[PDB]
Amino acid sequence: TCPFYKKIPGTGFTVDAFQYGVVEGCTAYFLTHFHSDHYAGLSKHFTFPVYCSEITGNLLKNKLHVQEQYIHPLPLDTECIVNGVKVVLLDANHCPGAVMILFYLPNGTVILHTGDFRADPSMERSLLADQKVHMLYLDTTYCSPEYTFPSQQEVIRFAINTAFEAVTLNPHALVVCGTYSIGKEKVFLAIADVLGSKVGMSQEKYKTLQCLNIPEINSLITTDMCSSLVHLLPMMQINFKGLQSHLKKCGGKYNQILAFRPTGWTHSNKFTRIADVIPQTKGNISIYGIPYSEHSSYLEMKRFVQWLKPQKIIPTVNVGTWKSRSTMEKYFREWKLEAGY
Ligand code: NI
Repeated sequence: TCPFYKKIPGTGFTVDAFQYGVVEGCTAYFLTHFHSDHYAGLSKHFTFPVYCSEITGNLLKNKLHVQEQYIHPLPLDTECIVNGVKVVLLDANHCPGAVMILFYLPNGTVILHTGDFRADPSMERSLLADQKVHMLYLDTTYCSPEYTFPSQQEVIRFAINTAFEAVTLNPHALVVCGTYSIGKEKVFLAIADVLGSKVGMSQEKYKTLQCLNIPEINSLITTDMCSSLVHLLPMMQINFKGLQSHLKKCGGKYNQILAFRPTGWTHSNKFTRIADVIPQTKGNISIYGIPYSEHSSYLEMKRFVQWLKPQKIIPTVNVGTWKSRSTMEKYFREWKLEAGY
């Protein structure tokens, strides 16, 4: 049964609630983004209206075979009426196609559902600037002050400089990047761009990327692995055994692998600066874990909330333990006392 924090009061709507069967009272199912913990349950046999971004709706039709007549894509930054309720979709700064949803309830209440997001000061000048928000359904993934990480731009600078040095030292080095979902495409695209190469990958992953409306993509990716020196592999294969096996398959074209695992946070964040990050090495294989996050840090989250000044916060992540829930509530009260709302 569907948990309360997936239900929008005063409407017929749910958010990211496809694994519960037919939800009683639901007339429209919203999907914030195409990540499996959120789409779990969708398939070609789904026959209720699904509301989403254009990019999410391309992935629904092509990857999950949802029939077209049930996909209702909405443009971003545009007031739309759904089953008699005004809604707006906003960019969530998460993975491609990911949105936050503003609901303007018939009684005057305004609710923001962040989906998954990485808060940014640019959001303070979207359509959120223009009215009061009463209730915030908040992505609390990293809601504790230990969670610090660098900007995406610093992490990509590290990656490009590391790859360009290695390959200029050794033109027979292969670069490998791990993936298991959409998101984080800048990692492998920025490295292929500095090297003058396309990114090579499986037909299944090429198919996924072709649904993303990324400009000039035909110029940047390929299924011809032999023509590429940046390869994408499943995240599970980014270990010394998996990479040794891959290097065998390349037929003596290469004699070294430099590999990247874009993690979110890891405890090596609490001690070490990005500049100081080092790989794990075995023979001619090196693996870098790089802290490329598509979720808010603690400080980014706190800034957004202190700017928005909601009357009520409903966390959507870390809600399964009493210790987590008590920790989050304590920070919410701090933020409200410091800012004065
Ligand atoms: Ni996500």
